[PDB]
Amino acid sequence: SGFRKMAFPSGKVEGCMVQVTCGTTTLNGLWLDDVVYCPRHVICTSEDMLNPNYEDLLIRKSNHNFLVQAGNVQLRVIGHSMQNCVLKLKVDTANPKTPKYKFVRIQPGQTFSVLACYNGSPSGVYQCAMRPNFTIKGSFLNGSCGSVGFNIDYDCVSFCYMHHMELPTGVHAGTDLEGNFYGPFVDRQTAQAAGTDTTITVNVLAWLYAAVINGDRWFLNRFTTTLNDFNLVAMKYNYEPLTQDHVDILGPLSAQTGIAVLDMCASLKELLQNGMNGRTILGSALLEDEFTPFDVVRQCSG
Amino acid sequence: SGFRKMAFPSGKVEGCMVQVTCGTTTLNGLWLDDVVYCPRHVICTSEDMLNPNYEDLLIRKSNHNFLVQAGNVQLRVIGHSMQNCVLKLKVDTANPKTPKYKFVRIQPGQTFSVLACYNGSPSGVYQCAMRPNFTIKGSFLNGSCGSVGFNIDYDCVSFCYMHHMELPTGVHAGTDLEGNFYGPFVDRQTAQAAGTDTTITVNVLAWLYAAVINGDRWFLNRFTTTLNDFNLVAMKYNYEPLTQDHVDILGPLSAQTGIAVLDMCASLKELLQNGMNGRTILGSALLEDEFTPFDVVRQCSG
Ligand SMILES: O=C(Cc1cncc2ccccc12)N(Cc1cc(F)cc(Cl)c1)c1ccc(-c2c[nH]cn2)cc1
Ligand SMILES: O=C(Cc1cncc2ccccc12)N(Cc1cc(F)cc(Cl)c1)c1ccc(-c2c[nH]cn2)cc1
Repeated sequence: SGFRKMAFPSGKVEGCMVQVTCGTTTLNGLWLDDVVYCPRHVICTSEDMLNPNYEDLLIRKSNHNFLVQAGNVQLRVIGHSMQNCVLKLKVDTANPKTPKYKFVRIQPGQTFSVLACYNGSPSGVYQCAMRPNFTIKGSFLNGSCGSVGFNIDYDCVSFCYMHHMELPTGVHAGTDLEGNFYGPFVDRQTAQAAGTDTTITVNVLAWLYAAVINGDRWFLNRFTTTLNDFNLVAMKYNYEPLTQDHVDILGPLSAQTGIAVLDMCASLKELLQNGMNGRTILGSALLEDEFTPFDVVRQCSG
Repeated sequence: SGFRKMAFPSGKVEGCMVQVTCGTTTLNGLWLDDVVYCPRHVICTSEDMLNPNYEDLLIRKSNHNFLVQAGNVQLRVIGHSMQNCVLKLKVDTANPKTPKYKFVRIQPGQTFSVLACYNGSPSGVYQCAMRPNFTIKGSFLNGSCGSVGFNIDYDCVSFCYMHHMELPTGVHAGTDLEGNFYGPFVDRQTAQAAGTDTTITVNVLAWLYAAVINGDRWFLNRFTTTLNDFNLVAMKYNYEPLTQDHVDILGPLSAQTGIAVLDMCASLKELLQNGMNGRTILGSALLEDEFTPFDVVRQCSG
């Protein structure tokens, strides 16, 4: 037992991280098969990033302008194209360490592991969630761009995130592996508004279920509620509206604990309305929304 | 910027995790060079674990009683010895993937990454601290035994932890890689008292420094204090006594932020005496003690 924020093992992804330089700028790339993926603002100078013309900048660029390094082994670029906001550099050598992989575009609420990298060398690994406003609250310094987020199913790495930038508010934004930004964001250094950041209600219910599973029971109460009454309270407290699908997905944990989803909701309503009164739940004095129901099952089942 | 609980990349360790079976019991082993290390209670049945005679159980054991698996590749055991509470099984094959490694015995307060494994297959990775009472608050189900904790310096894996058991209180205990339990603990399933669990004061100061580094300033006050006055408050609140060495080690962060250690202590005294009044620090409503000053520098410097 016990319950921690846990990242996927990062080995399969470590062996695809490469260093990518263009002129003076260096950032991280992901080498899969004979293609390196990386953020397209690698072709910018610091002057360029306020209002870059990516077509015009890329036209001044030849294959031999892209330096791609893999430890000390270094790749010859033979093709280069821009797909939305990513560079796809065709290289002569297929990655011997390519896992079985897939590109996927996750949904707000869903979680993934980030392998934070600098100069193509892995530095650390942590789990984070795609917030409802399509930002992520991560840990990224300059040069981390091109780091990726990913889940692992058995043997298959599903790449969902590539890091592009830090908004002036100090949160983070990036694309899927086809170059489409999550959220309304653009890759120029400007003032960009994220939306209101609501709380991912279903995750919070999953986290309460993990709490009961690991001994923390003090918040189980004697009330029930309806889904609509709970949704009223939820929107009062800027929570995501809870739908029938969310109740379905919480089904398994409801069954293993013997606690009906709607009674967990009554518990959570009482916590939103009264606080926690200085108590703690799984060693936190806040309500945690970064565990999906699948994350709780995978941790509580092995 | 941003600040997260971040684990080392786990690849170098993944390639040493193996499966180890003896009779009916299976757990995880660490294969380095031509030696597999694993917990010695692998030689027990469920009956045996209340009062095991490890010498007498091991004498009924031959090399061919230990099944060591590496994915599907399987190792022939040629030697076996018991060192304190670990089995060292000499195998014919050296691990092609052996990193440069070292065995180290960390100190309370220090942190490491755990690669939680089942049946020799890695499941997840997370960062945790050796508590002052030599337990760790981890995430371990039955079968995780033999999982290891480790730090990485450049290219060198320093193994410090191997997981043996869960105390009935739901916290976790284990050994260094020579088989010496951290803490007063024994590998029999009995009621074992851990000490009082104090808070690792120096880590809390490091975490406040990371907080200021990332924009959270609301807790900087206008008071100062002495080291002895602060130690009085600290022991009132069951904190680790803060020593000159701790002030030294906090030096670098004091310099980068321009905030004198003793003024950070005055801040922390005021937080211990008044709470946080519903505010948050780096997205937590508790005082976090699981970042060492080195962890803060490594995250805030890349
Ligand atoms: O944020 C970033 C990157 C970034 C990401 N993560 C954490 C960071 C931490 C500190 C500093 C930068 C970080 N930017 C700025 C930026 C770029 C955009 F595309 C859109 C926006 Cl809103 C803002 C960046 C991007 C490119 C460059 C650049 C290109 N070649 C030379 N330099 C330089 C800066
Ligand atoms: O705790 C554990 C292991 C354990 C570790 N982590 C998380 C766990 C989560 C759930 C269950 C067990 C977990 N034990 C019991 C135990 C062993 C000791 F050595 C000392 C103590 Cl105080 C307690 C264990 C050890 C060995 C065995 C066993 C051997 N062969 C057949 N079975 C069976 C059980």
